[PDB]
Amino acid sequence: SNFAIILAAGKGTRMKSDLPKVLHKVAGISMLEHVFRSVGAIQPEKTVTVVGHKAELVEEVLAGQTEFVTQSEQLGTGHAVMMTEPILEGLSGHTLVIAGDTPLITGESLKNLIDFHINHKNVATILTAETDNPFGYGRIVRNDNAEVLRIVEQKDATDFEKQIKEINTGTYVFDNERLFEALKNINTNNAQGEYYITDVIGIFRETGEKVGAYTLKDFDESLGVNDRVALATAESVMRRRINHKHMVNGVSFVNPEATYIDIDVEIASEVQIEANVTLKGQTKIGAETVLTNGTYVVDSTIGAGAVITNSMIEESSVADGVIVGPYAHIRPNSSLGAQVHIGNFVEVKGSSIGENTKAGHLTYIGNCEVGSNVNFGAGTITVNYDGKNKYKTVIGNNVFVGSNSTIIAPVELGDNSLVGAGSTITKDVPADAIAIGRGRQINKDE
Amino acid sequence: SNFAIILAAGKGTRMKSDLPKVLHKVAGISMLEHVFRSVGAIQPEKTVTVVGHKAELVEEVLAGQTEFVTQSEQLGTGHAVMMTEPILEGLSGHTLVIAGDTPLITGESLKNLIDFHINHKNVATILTAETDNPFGYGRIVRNDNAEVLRIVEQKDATDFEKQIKEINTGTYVFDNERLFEALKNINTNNAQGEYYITDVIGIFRETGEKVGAYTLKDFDESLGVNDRVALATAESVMRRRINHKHMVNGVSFVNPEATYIDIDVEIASEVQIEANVTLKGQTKIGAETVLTNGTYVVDSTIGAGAVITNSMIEESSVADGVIVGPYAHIRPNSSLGAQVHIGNFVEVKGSSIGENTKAGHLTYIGNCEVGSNVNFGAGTITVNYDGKNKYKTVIGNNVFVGSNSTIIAPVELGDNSLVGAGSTITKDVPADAIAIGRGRQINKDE
Amino acid sequence: SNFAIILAAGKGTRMKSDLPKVLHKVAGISMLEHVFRSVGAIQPEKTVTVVGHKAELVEEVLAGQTEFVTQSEQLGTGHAVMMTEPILEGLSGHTLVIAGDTPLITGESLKNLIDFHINHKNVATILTAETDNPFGYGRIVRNDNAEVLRIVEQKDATDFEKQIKEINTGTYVFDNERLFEALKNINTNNAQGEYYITDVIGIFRETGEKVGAYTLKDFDESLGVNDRVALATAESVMRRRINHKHMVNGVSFVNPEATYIDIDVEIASEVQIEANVTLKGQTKIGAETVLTNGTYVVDSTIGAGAVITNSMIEESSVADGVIVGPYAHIRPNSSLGAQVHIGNFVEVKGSSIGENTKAGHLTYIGNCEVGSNVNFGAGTITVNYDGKNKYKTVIGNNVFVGSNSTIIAPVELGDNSLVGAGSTITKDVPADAIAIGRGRQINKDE
Ligand SMILES: CC(=O)N[C@H]1[C@@H](OP(=O)(O)OP(=O)(O)OC[C@H]2O[C@@H](n3ccc(=O)[nH]c3=O)[C@H](O)[C@@H]2O)O[C@H](CO)[C@@H](O)[C@@H]1O
Ligand SMILES: CC(=O)N[C@H]1[C@@H](OP(=O)(O)OP(=O)(O)OC[C@H]2O[C@@H](n3ccc(=O)[nH]c3=O)[C@H](O)[C@@H]2O)O[C@H](CO)[C@@H](O)[C@@H]1O
Ligand SMILES: CC(=O)N[C@H]1[C@@H](OP(=O)(O)OP(=O)(O)OC[C@H]2O[C@@H](n3ccc(=O)[nH]c3=O)[C@H](O)[C@@H]2O)O[C@H](CO)[C@@H](O)[C@@H]1O
Ligand SMILES: [Mg+2]
Ligand SMILES: [Mg+2]
Ligand SMILES: [Mg+2]
Ligand code: NA
Repeated sequence: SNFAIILAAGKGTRMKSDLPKVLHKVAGISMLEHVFRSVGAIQPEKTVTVVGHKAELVEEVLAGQTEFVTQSEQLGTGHAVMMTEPILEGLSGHTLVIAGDTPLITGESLKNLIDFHINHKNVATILTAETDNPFGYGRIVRNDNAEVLRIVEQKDATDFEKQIKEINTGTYVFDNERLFEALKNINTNNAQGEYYITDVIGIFRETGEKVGAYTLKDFDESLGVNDRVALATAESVMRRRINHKHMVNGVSFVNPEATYIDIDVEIASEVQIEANVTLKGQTKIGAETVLTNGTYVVDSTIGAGAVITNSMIEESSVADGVIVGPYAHIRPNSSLGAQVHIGNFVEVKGSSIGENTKAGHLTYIGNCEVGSNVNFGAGTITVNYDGKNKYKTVIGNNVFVGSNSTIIAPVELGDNSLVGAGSTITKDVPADAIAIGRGRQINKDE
Repeated sequence: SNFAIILAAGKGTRMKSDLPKVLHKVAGISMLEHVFRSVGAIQPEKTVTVVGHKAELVEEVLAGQTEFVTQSEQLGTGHAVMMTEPILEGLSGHTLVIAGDTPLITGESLKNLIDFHINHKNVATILTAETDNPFGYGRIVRNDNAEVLRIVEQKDATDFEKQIKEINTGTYVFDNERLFEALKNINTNNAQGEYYITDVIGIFRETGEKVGAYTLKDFDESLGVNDRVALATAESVMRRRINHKHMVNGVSFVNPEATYIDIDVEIASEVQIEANVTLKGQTKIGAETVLTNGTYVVDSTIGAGAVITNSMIEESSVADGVIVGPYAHIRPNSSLGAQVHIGNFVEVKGSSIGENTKAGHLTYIGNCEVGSNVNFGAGTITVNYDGKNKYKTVIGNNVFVGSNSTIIAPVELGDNSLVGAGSTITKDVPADAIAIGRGRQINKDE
Repeated sequence: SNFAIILAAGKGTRMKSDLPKVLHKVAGISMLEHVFRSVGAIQPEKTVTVVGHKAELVEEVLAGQTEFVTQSEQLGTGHAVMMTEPILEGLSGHTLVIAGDTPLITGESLKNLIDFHINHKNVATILTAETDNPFGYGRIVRNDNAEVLRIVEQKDATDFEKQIKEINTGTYVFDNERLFEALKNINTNNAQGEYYITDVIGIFRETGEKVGAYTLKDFDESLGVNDRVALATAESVMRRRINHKHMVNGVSFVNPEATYIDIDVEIASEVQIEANVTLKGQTKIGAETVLTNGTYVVDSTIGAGAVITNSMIEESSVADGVIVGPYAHIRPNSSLGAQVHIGNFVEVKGSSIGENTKAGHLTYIGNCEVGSNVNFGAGTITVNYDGKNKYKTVIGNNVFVGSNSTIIAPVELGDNSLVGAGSTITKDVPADAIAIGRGRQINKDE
C-alpha cells in the first residue's frame, strides 16, 4: 500500500514572486502538476497535498485530484509532513514524501524508489543524486562503509560537509507507521530554526532503524527549483525531454534546443518544425505539417499537410492543406476549412472560413460566416463593431470581395456575388449580383 | 586509382518517414549530397551509388553525377556493396565505401583516410572514432597489441563488447580486388539475418591480410544518422561549421548557435547577423548589410549596405542600401532598386521597384513595373487579379500614390502624376496629371 | 595610488573590419567600454587610453572620461605602454595595464588583482587563467617551484611551450616606477618584430625583481577577442551574465541562452520574458510585464502589467497595462497611454495616444495627437505627408474613426465625433458631429 505527501505550502522567498513557487510553470503546467503526474506512477491509495501560503490558488490547480491539509505557519518541511497526521496516522504502508519544486523527477524514478525501499526493507529511503555544484541542497552523509548516517542542510553544513557532492532530492519513502513517531522528535535547533524533514534520517538511526538511499540514473532529474535561475534550467531539461520524445516519434526539429512545445502538445509523424516555433496548451498538429520560425500556436488543432509560416494561431481549428502566413493572425473561435489560404497581414477573428477560400493580404475578417471558394482582395475590411454592439456578416460561396472594400455588418453577400474594389457595402448583395459603392475617377491635366 | 561506393538503398525504419533517409536535409541539402561532396575530395575515377528503396527519388538528386546500381532487396550493407560488382569487379585500386547517413565526415578526413590506407599498405582501412555513447554503432574490437580484429554490431555485441567506445563510422577503404572476393564469404548468421559489410574485416583476418584503422581528428564527424534525434545533432554540428566559417570570414553573429544559414549561402565581410536569422538556398548577402532577428531569406540576392529588419524575402533581388521592414514580405520575382525603402506590413510580389522608391506601410504591390522616386502612401492597394486573369500596372517616375488608394490594373500612372488619397483608379493617369476618385465629405452636426 | 593604462590602438587584422576592434559591441556597448567600466573598480587616480588606429572614433566613445595618448605606429603592446610615459613617468603607485579586447574581465577581478599585487609586494603581477585551448594566448612559463619566469607568445613558443594551458589575460599590475625603466630594455627580436609588453616579465627577472601571477576564479573572464568567433563567445558569456542577474532579480526567462538583453537594460521583478526577446539600449521594463517571442524594444520605457506580443518598439514610452501585438510597430517619439490597445499590423509613429484608446488592426497613426477612449476601426490610415511638408492631426476623446477611413492632415476630429467607415476626411469634424465621405452602394442584378 502506497501513500503520497506533496509539500506545497512554502513561501518560496528566493523566487521573489506573489505566485506560490510550486505554481510557476514549466512547459505549460505548474511544477506542482509535473510532480503530481510523477506521483501517480506509484498508484497511491491516498494522496495528500500540504498547502499553506496562498492555499486557495494551489487548491484550485489540483481540485478534486488530491486531499488537502493546511499548514497555517511555514515552520518547516518536517512540520508540513506533520499536518498529514489526521489523515495518515495509523495506516500501514510505504509513504512517499516529495517536494512540489522538483518538477524533473519522473514517475519511473519514483517507481524504482519504492521498489528499492520494499526490496531492501528500509524504514526510510532517500532519493539521491550527485552534482558538482551541490550548493543549497542537503548533503548525504555516509560512513566508511557507505551507510547513510544523516542529511545536513547547506546552512548547517561544515566546510567538510559542503564538499559532499551527493545531494538529497527532497524525495523519500518512509514506513508510514514509524514516520509519524519519528516526526515527534524533530527539534528547531538549526540555522533556520525550522522542523527539517531531513532530520528524521538521524532520528531513525538512534534506534538502529534501517535507512537507505536510491540513486537516480539521470542526475538531471534532481533539480530543486528555489529561484528563477533554477526554473530556467527546469524549462531547459523539460524542453529537451519533450522534444526528444517528438523526434523519436518521427518529428524533425531544425533546433530542438530552441523550440518551445508544451507538455501536452500532440504532434504527428513527418511534421517539420523549424527553430523558434512555439506550441502551447491543448495544441495538436497533423501529419506532414510544416511549421516555420516564429509560428506561435495556442490551444488549436491544425490538420495534415498544412503550412504555417511565421504566424500566430489561437483557440482555433485549421483543416488539412491550409496555408497561413507569413505574419498572419488567427484569433479565437475561428475555423479554417480545407485548403484555405490566409496570407500576410491578415487577421481572422471569430469566423468560419469555408474550403478553398483565399484572403492573401492586409485583410480583417471578424465575426463572419464565409463560404467556400471565396476570394478576399487585398485590403478588405469587415466591420462588426459600431461602438456598442457586435454584428454578423454572412458571405456565400464563390464570392469575389473586391480589394480595399469595406463590408459593414450586418450584411449578406449572396453566392457568386461580386463587390467592386474600393467599395463600401452597407446593404445586402443578392446572389449573382454586382455591388459597387465608390467615387468616379476624374483626371486633371497639368 | 580511387573508386567510391555510396550506400543509399536502405529503408531507414527508425526515421519513420516515406522519404528515403539519405534524402533528409541538413543545412539545405540532403545528407546524401553532403556525403557526395566529401567523396569528391579523393578524386575518384569511378563513383557508384547503391540505390533501392525509392531509387527514383535518390537518382533524381544525383542525376548525371554518379553511376547507379539497384539493390532490389535491402539484405544488408555487404549485399549493397555486392551490387557494385558488375562495374568495379576486376579493377585495380583503392575503393572507398561510405554510408549516405554520415553527413558530417569531411573530404579532408576522407583524403587522410586514403593516404593512411596507401601508406600502411592495408587491404582494408576502417575510419573510426571514439564516443561515450556508442549505442547503435559497430564496435571496433582490437587485441592486446591494438590490432584490429573485427567489427561487432550493437545487436550482436556482448556486454563486454558494448562497453567499447571506439566505433565504426561506416566509412572504409578496401583494396578493390580483394574486396569482392571477401564479400563472397559473408554469411547471414547474425541478429538481423543480413549481409554485414563490417564482416569483411574478420574475413580478411582469416587469410592474415593487413587491416588497419584511421582515427578521426574530430569525433563530431562520426555521427551516424539513423533517427530524427541524430538528424537534429547533424543540423547542430553542420550549423556550427557553416557559421564558424562565416565568422572567420569577417561576419558578426550575435548567436551562431541560433542562426540558420544553408550550406551554399554566400556572405560578404562586415555583415552583421542577429540571432534567429534564416538564410536558405542560393542566397547571397553583400558587404556591411545588417540582418535582424526573424529575417528569413530564400534564394535571393541582397546587396551591400542594406538593412533587412525582421522580414521575409523570396526569389528576389535587393540592391545596395535597401531598407526593409519590420514585417515586410518580398515575394518571388521581385526586384528592389538601390536605396528603396519598404516598411512594415508591405508586400511586394512579381514587381520591379526603381531606385529611391518608398512604400512604408500597409501596401500591396503586385505585378507592377514601378519607376524611381515613387511614393506609395500607407494603405495603397494594387489590384492585378479579377477572378480569371492577371493584369499589369505601370507606374512612372516621381509618382505620388495617395494613401488608401486602390489601383486597378491594367492602368498606367505617368511620370510625375499624383493619385489623391482614398481614390479608386480604373483608368490611365497621364504624366503630370492629378487623379481623384472618392466621395465628398459631409458633416452632420449634433 | 592606482593608475590605469588601456590599450586601444591596435589594427585588429583578424577582425577584418574598418571599425577598430575595441569598438565592436558586446551586449550593446563596445568591448572598450566594458573594459573601462571594470577599470573603474580600482578607483584609478589617472586613466590613460592608448589610441592610434582610427583614434578619432575611439576618442569619441570615451571622450571626457579618460586621458588619451597617440601611438602613431602599432609597433607593439610594449610600445603602446611607452606612449603613456609623458603622463605616468616618475609617479609612485600600482599601474594596471589592460587590453581593450578582453571585455569579460570584471571590476571585482581587477580589485582582487591589485590587492594580490600589493599584499605580495610584487614588482609585476600577471592576471592569468587556464584553458584547454590556449591557441593565440601568451603562455605562462614557470619553473619547478611554480615561480613565474616569463611569458612566451604563441608565434614564439616551442611545441613544449604551446602545450602550456596557463595563459596570459593581457592584464597586469606593474610598479609604476620600475615599469618605464624595464620598458627601455624591450627588443624587437621575435616572430612579429614588435615590442611585446609581455617581455617586461623576463626583463624584471634579470635583476631578481619579484614577479607573481594571480589566477582568475572564473576562467570565462579570460577571453581575448581577436576575431569574430571570439566576439560571439564574448556575446554568449556576457548574455549569460546579464540574464543571470535578471533571474536572480526575479525575472523569468523561458530560455536565458536565447534572449538578447543589453548591458544597461533595467527590468523589474515578476516580468516574464519568453525566448527570443530583444531589449536594447536605455530600455526599462515595469513589474509583471509580459514580453513574448520576437518582441524587440530599443531605447524605450514600458510600464507595469503591460503585454508586448511579438512587436517592435523604438524610442517610445508605453504606460501601465498597455497591450501590443502581435506584429505591431511603435516607431520613435510615440507615447501610449495607460491601457491602450494596439493590435496586429498597426504602426504608430511620432504620436501621443491617450488612455484606453484602441487601434486593433491594419492602421497607421502618424504625427497625431490622440485623446482617450478613441477607437480606430481596422484599416484606418492617417496622412501626414504630401510630398514636401508634414502636417499634424488632432483627434479628440471618445472619437470613433470608422474602418478603412483616410484622415488627411491637417485636420481635427472633435470630442465624441464619428467618422463613417470608408470615408476620406479632408476637413475638420466638429465635436459631436458625424462625417461621411464615401460613394453610395448600387447593386446590379444578374
Ligand atoms: C529541510 C529540507 O527539507 N531540505 C531539503 C529541501 O531544501 P529547500 O531549501 O529547497 O526547501 P524548500 O524551501 O524549497 O521546501 C521544500 C518543499 O517543502 C515546502 N515547504 C517548505 C517549508 C514549509 O514550512 N512548508 C512547506 O510545505 C516547499 O513548498 C517546497 O515544495 O529540498 C532540497 C531538494 O530540492 C533538499 O536538498 C533539502 O535537503
Ligand atoms: C552492418 C553495418 O554496416 N553497420 C554499420 C552501420 O550501422 P547502421 O545500423 O547505422 O546502418 P544503416 O541501416 O544506417 O545502413 C548504412 C548505410 O547502408 C545503407 N543500406 C543498408 C541496408 C541495405 O540493405 N542497403 C543499403 O544501401 C543505408 O541506406 C545507409 O546509407 O553504420 C554505422 C555508422 O553510422 C556503423 O557503426 C555500423 O558498424
Ligand atoms: C604581446 C602581447 O601583449 N600579447 C598578449 C595579447 O595578445 P594578442 O595577440 O591578443 O594582442 P592584440 O593584438 O589583441 O593587442 C592587445 C591589445 O593591445 C593593443 N595594441 C596592439 C598593438 C599595438 O601596437 N598597439 C596597441 O594598442 C590592441 O588594440 C589590443 O587592445 O593579449 C593576449 C590576451 O588577450 C595575451 O595572451 C598575449 O600574451
Ligand atoms: Mg526547494
Ligand atoms: Mg546508419
Ligand atoms: Mg588580443
Ligand atoms: Na484600405
